[PDB]
Amino acid sequence: RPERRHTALGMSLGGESNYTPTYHVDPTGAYIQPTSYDQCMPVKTNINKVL
Amino acid sequence: GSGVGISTGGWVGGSHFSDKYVVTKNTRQFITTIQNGHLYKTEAIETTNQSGKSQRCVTTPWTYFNFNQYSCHFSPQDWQRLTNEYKRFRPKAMQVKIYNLQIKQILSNGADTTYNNDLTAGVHIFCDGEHAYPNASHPWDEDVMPDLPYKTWKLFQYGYIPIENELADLDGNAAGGNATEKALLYQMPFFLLENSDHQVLRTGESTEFTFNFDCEWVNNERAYIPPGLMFNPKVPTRRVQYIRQNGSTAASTGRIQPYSKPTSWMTGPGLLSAQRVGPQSSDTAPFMVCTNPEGTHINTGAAGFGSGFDPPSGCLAPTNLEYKLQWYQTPEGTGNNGNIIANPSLSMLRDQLLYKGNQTTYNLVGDIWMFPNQVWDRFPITRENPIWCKKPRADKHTIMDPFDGSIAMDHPPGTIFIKMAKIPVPTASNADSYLNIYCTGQVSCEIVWEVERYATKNWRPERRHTALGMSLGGESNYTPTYHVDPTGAYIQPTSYDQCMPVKTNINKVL
Amino acid sequence: GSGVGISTGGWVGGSHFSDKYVVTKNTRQFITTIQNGHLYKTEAIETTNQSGKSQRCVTTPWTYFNFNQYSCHFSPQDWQRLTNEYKRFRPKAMQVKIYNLQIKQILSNGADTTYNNDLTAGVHIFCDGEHAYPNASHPWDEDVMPDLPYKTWKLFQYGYIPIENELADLDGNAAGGNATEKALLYQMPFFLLENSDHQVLRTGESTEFTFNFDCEWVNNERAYIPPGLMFNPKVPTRRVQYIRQNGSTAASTGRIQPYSKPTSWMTGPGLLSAQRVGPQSSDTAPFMVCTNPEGTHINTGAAGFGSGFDPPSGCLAPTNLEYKLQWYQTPEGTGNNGNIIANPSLSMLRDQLLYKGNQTTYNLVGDIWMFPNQVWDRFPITRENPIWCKKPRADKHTIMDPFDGSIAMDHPPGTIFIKMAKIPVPTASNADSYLNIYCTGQVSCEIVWEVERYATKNWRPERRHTALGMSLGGESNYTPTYHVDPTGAYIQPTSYDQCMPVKTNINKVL
Amino acid sequence: ESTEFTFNFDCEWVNNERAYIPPGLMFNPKVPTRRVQYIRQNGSTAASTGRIQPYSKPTSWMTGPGLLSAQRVGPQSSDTAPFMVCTNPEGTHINTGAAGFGSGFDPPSGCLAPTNLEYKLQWYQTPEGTGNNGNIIANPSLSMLRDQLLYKGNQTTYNLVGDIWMFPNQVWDRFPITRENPIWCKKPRADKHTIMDPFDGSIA
Amino acid sequence: GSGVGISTGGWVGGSHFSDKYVVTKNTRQFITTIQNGHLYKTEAIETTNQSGKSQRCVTTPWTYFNFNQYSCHFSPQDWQRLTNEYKRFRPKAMQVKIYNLQ
Repeated sequence: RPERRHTALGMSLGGESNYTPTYHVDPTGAYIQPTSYDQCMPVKTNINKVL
Repeated sequence: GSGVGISTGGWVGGSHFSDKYVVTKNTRQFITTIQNGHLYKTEAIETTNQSGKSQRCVTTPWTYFNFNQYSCHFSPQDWQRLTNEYKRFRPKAMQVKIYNLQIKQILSNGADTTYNNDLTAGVHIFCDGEHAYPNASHPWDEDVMPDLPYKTWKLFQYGYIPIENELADLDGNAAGGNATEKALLYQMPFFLLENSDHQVLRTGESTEFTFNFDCEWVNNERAYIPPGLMFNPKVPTRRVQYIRQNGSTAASTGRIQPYSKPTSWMTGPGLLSAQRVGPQSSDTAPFMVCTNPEGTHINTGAAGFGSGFDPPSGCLAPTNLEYKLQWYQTPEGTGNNGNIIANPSLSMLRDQLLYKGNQTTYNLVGDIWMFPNQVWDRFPITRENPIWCKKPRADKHTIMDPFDGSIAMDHPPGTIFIKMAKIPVPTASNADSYLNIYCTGQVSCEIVWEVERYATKNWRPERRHTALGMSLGGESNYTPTYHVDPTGAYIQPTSYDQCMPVKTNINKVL
Repeated sequence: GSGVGISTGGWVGGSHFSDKYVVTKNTRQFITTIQNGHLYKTEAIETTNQSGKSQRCVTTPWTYFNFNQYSCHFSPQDWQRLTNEYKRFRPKAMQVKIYNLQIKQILSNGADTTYNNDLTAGVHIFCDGEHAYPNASHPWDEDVMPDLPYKTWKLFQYGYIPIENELADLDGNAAGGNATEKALLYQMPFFLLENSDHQVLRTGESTEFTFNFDCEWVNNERAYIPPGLMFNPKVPTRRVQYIRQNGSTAASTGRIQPYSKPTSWMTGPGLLSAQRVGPQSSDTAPFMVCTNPEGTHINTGAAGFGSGFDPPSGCLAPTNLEYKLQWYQTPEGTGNNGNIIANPSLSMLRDQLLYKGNQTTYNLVGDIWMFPNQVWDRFPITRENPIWCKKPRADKHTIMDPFDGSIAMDHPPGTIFIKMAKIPVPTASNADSYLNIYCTGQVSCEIVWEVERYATKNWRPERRHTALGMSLGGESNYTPTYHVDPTGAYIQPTSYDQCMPVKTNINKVL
Repeated sequence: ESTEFTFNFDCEWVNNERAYIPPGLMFNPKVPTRRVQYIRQNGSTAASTGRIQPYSKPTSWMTGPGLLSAQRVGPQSSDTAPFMVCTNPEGTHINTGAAGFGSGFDPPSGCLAPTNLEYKLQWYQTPEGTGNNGNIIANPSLSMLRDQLLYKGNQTTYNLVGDIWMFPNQVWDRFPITRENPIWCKKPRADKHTIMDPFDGSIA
Repeated sequence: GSGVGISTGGWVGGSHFSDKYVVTKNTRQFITTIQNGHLYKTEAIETTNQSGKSQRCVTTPWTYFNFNQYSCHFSPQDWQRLTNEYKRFRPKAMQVKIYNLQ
């Protein structure tokens, strides 16, 4: 089967007027921080390992 | 050693990913049977006959191996890893083996039937790599190798269309006498697979065929902006835009604005004008590619003669559902059940449009042809798409982009034909009775795929094909896509995104 | 030569004892059949449903060879001689051969069935030594190789648990919408044994697999005293014992008595607190090891999610029968019939206790965890115990002592999978009918065991496993243990001591 | 002028692979088991001996250690952690007690399921971040070697074991580190130490 | 040559992914200032003093480079590609350069 992967679709908009994605720069120049643990792209999620 | 009781080859499968190469091995269990009672026949293929659409094919005894689709060679895991980790891929080489043959006799007394292994019966196996016979494979056929390695592969009969029927219709009239119409029949080619030399194999024997591709790449990288935005909106431009007088407003000369600069690039070709026709029975496509030499007689007209060209819009935005490419996952699929519709891959070289402005406003250009400075991306193939298409042999041809996405090769992989060697039976009549047998065996296709890994200076994350992009199915609906129902049924993807298309994930600077 | 009519291998068996090595050879006659009609299926495993305990497994067509148990490799004579004459032993190397295959077709007309040998049918054989597929073998299964070399070995179907069911339960609610619960399903692995390459064998052919262990020893030597008595009661001690004031009695400082010196060593870990739960149907173990990630929905709770950890008391004295390890000799065994309960081996590193004193008296510490200076002996394995256990792949793990006694190996012997190659049958429908066959053959496991002989300065005799330690059984009850009933039934040991455990006979100075 | 410094690590791997099932389900539910489950008499119901069911086999593996018993204390100002690791040699004087002396050990639950938000690891992306603004809470990675629990059954039912210590046959995965986690941690210089898993996920 | 007016080193950055190795390069512009007026001091660190929690630290003039976090070394792209394509990773070697001082 397919496996889970960290995807940019796992991101949210932010900044002023809220059209800037995560990890991107606000019109003021501010860098949009991830708002959730999954936008931080943790390990031990994607790849499967037979026990 | 060799003989009955010594297996000819083992089972191969899996995939080995590298940086330069991907080697996908597969093995299936196939069954082929006596077709047409060992006869060649040319019969008319008739629909409900509500319209005069008809076809004529010559059906052989032969059956054939169709390896053309991605679903066969890649598992959903192998595909996901392919389209996530690699910007482009093509098939270096292909190796097919047919081994572990078993020819068994079918003994039927009343209802119950028994199976006895004769061991002296052979099978004919013929690979056409020169394409001297008409091609069996055609894109989007259901004859293709199965997805699941443990399913049996039932081969399909080989046939071909000797002539275009309505051209040969004989309908004519008393006034014309259809002389040019008979001339088409008089030269109507008839191909026997027995002309060529081919191998006859018994149970102990096997065979092997190797093919070497040379073809174009399949590019997995996405365009984030249209080629029209390839400029810098901060820098002013030197160009002038003169607008002629419109009504009251006077003609104005002025510098083009910095934020909208002129593009040197234009929309990839496609045709939105036409619409589908008629009932599901007749050929419905919006455009009909047909041949109508002078003097022949066509009574039905329209789609009776000619084959429909679909999808008509190559790069253009599929305004309507008619234009969107669509298929079924399973041959059991009926209307709206199990159908998958192509959706935007969100690649800006894909789903283009072109607007012709008048003085007051802009209007959609229905059909656009090849024009210089057109750039576009080929259809975002999924895992269920055909791999290749056979390019016709013709003097002249334009750029080859099949709008289904398949690669047009002038020498695709040869079609491997196989049939039961006819075992005659004594009969006092002319009834030319034969012995009823079938052959099952193990075919293994092993392809070497040439891949090249992406590299990017992009800071941000990129889209990837994820299993979270799947839906539940089956009975009680707790089984995911690409997984097996409690009954044993394999859960098919219900959406284009579950088919994991290319040209979605990886970004490419225009 | 090779072919039908030439046996591939002969029968091997017996044991050759040496000082350094013991080589135990065994050969059995196995039979495997078509499983699931050549399908993969994921179905719910449902109990009486008095409790919400449920399971979901994906059942394959494959069957497998389980060699894990001592009873298979050693006869009662070979075991007695092993445990009497040797202080420790481990499996150097293992060699499995599968030969003399016979694939026969099952012809059933009405009630009576006939068996015809086709000779062209193969079998798939696959050994997983990398453990890429889920492990088939689990300790204490009934699927293991038979004890008696003349009994037929019927293999069991291979299946595995793709997901924890209650985590995937779909139960949820209207408020939560079970998003994290679908996420577990969306990534639920699905393994096909057809992915990997494997061998296909006909009657003339055979195959062979070798394995090389590296693992810990199994120590047969007994502790005559606890590590707490490792002192000399005649010599005075320098230490002081201060006892705080208790009630009226004043605080007393004084030298510790010579006969009871302080021990630097503590009780091996174990858990006596928990007790078993519920009916025999549900999972009853005293402790439940479970996983409950946030956001998932569990309606049943308790043992519905999670697997029970038993025996809970690793080294501790089994206060109650619940804690004692227990099994059945024969799959026909029902409650109290043919069950064997583990008894004390009278090893003083085994069956330890720990008492927490207050001022007035001492009280039993219910559950003790890993603590420094803990020394203990592993479970005194008998001849019916599993040899090995598969250690999970995990970042961190503590000391590995399975309380069943088995050895935890991170790469145990590979599981050999075998199945009937599917022989398809022609059918006018989609009914995908197949030909009904089975395969019997001869498998021979030959293991090289690394042994080392004891030496002692003890003057006295030591305990040894003796045939006088047996009981009569069978009809008329004149047949001993490990012997054959007049009907032909093999008399099973009725007690733990007739199973000849280790860590009983030989003494080891602490 | 400039300068240059080179360092050579030798350390443990950071494993990115997920466990799809708990180690307790490592069996085959179709194959029967040889084991017996004896249940002592409970109330009226008599003691029953019987074969363990095929679908639930005993596991040889146990829950990774962690501590759920403690709870956080006091105002945000003082050290709030649920457990306090402190040193109090004899003869010294401590007036304040409690968390005044000692440093808090958090997150207390290493592998265990974070029953409450207090136990979940949490941080801020930006130093401008105040309460609930810009804070990120660790969530389940859906790895079955992670977020384990252990239930102690009595005769009638099962109950959660609050705090579990190192015990043999414990297997677990380290914290699912994100991109914002520290890479390493400095292991103290000490005579004895147990297994090193920092519950923040960093490498010691 | 060397001296004022000759830059000591250039800017490095990016990442090169391989099968065995990943080399993540980074360069930053740092600023350090006089701390404590060039003094060592041991002062009590006092909170609101609602509770008796207190701390004592000796503060140096020195400042230091902290490289410890993954966010520093990997971009979100380099991280995504790391965690999607690789089952395990560890830091072989580290090389720090301090140049172009002003």
